[PDB]
Amino acid sequence: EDSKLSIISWNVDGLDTLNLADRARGLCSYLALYTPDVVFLQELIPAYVQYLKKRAVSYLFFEGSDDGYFTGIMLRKSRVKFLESEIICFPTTQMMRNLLIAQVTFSGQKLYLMTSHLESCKNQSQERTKQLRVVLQKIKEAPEDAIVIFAGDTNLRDAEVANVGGLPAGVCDVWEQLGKQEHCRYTWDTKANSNKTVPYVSRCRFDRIFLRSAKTAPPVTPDHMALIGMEKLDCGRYTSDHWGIYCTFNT
Amino acid sequence: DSKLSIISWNVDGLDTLNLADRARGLCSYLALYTPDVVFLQELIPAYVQYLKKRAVSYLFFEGSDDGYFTGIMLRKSRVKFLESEIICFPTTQMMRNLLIAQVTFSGQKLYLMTSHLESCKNQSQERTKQLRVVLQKIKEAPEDAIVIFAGDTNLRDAEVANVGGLPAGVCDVWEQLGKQEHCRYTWDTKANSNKTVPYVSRCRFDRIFLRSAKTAPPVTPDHMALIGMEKLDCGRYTSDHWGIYCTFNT
DNA sequence: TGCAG
Ligand SMILES: [Mg+2]
Repeated sequence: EDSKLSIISWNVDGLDTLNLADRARGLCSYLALYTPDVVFLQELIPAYVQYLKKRAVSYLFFEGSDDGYFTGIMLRKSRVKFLESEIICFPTTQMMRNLLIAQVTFSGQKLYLMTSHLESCKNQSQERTKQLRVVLQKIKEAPEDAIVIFAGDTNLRDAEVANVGGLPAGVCDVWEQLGKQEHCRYTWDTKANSNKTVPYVSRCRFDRIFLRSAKTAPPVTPDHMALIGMEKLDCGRYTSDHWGIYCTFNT
Repeated sequence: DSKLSIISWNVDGLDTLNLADRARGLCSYLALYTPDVVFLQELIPAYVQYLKKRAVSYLFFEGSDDGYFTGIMLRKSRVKFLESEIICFPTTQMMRNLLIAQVTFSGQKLYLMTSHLESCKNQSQERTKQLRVVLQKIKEAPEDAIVIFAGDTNLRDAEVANVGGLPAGVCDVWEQLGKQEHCRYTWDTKANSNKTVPYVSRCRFDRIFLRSAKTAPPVTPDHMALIGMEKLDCGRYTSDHWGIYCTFNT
């Protein structure tokens, strides 16, 4: 339906150079299939984002850096009006992580769109938790008339959100709100996804979407979510070692 | 014993306190473990001078001729040498490089490699550029060789994930052996008092990467232990690092 | 040549 917002969030694994060009074409095929209004990307590198800017011309692009690897937000120009953007630094990151924000108008409503790729690996629980607190604070404090959508690769694992006292009042995790469905829970699954070779099997819900409605208007609900990218491409590999999330909202 | 054995150890040659007593310590380990290959980091000329005098069962290759540098020792009775080379790391600020010795071990070609990757927490950028060079050389090594890289990589787990992980066919031996808790940390300021610091840091800097030969059945690691975790007569440890002893099913 | 849980 028309006023329904659609998004894709995906860590595209730009740090994996193997078949990277073919995999960027694969990403583009999913974007053409799903025509999302907003795309939140992690682990872009300059060659990858240059390619997307050549192909996905119906989108406006914002990046979290100009070199190394970084996040991106793409906004569908026919659907989403860009207002302003900013980058918030993570003071103690060892991995150049940060918080990229874009404020936009959509369906007569202000949206505050955010993405990050939180500090990586089990052993970085402490720094990752520090960054999570910064993200949740920015969600809470965002302009009262805006719907806030954070979507990114949080690297979060069991009990790390519980250990900060859970999500604050007014903020939900979309996968939780849609019923905690096993069918679309794990976004990183090394048994199912053969892109990285690993000594031990694991399944984690690293990619997450957090939603806050406007404080001054009726709340909106998520509609549906699905994991995407579970097809192999012509080159015999998946688009990424992560599955993407496609999600719609009742805006 | 058909099993190949190695020791890898950063000897901390930049710490000159009790250096002769500590080299004697290392030699005691070599006499006990009689490894087929020793991969050493942070040798200095005084140190390697001592080792060459004592460890007469070994053929020595050194990664430089002054300052501090790496070395590979080959047990002459077990390993036949073929050729060696040094790959330069163009943007190192610490004279780091990749030292490679190709050898045969009862007829099976081994491609032996060591490096001391750029030091310090804040050098992740140059360290990971060097790691990429290492992993590329392991991937491209001759199909008929078993590859063993062992060195002081100064790596943090995320730095490896952040280059895309280890390439297919390449494993980290400690991971492959089950991520065992008591042979995990190789630089541990709580357990090792040679460095006087007021904080606790426990790091897995010393690592071994293994690739099989296509021309032979796959190689698995057999057993690993951390060594050097006892004080010498002088009241210091052999190094601020623990050494790694490891065997392979070859 | 500054952890992990
Ligand atoms: Mg040192």
